[PDB]
Amino acid sequence: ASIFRCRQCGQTISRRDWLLPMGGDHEHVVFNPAGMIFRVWCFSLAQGLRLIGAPSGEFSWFKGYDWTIALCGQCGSHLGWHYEGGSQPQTFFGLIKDRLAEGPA
Ligand SMILES: Nc1ccc(C(=O)N[C@H]2CCC(=O)NC2=O)c(Cl)c1
Ligand SMILES: [Zn+2]
Repeated sequence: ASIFRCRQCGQTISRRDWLLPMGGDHEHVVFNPAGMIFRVWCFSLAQGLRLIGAPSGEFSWFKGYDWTIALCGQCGSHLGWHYEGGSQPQTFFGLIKDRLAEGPA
């Protein structure tokens, strides 16, 4: 149970080793303005994504950070967001836990 893949297509996305405790915990339960609730896991690093659009600070769950939508680069499924423009760390990923599949190397 080391590697996280895209649940839809199996694209390699991230590792458990790259979990990042932002503000005390790697898991944050959040809701967007459309009322959708997400369990978001924070990662220092990710791969196999495609970041779409320019960064936006509107409705950012993480103070000091602007967000870009992160799609699965393979199948185009929305996996979360990339965060940038902040400090300690400058950038990180917030990925939707239930859209990932955990398994071995
Ligand atoms: N009409 C919509 C529908 C959904 C959204 C959304 O998911 N927004 C996220 C972006 C990442 C974040 O940190 N906070 C959010 O709220 C937005 Cl901004 C407008
Ligand atoms: Zn995928």
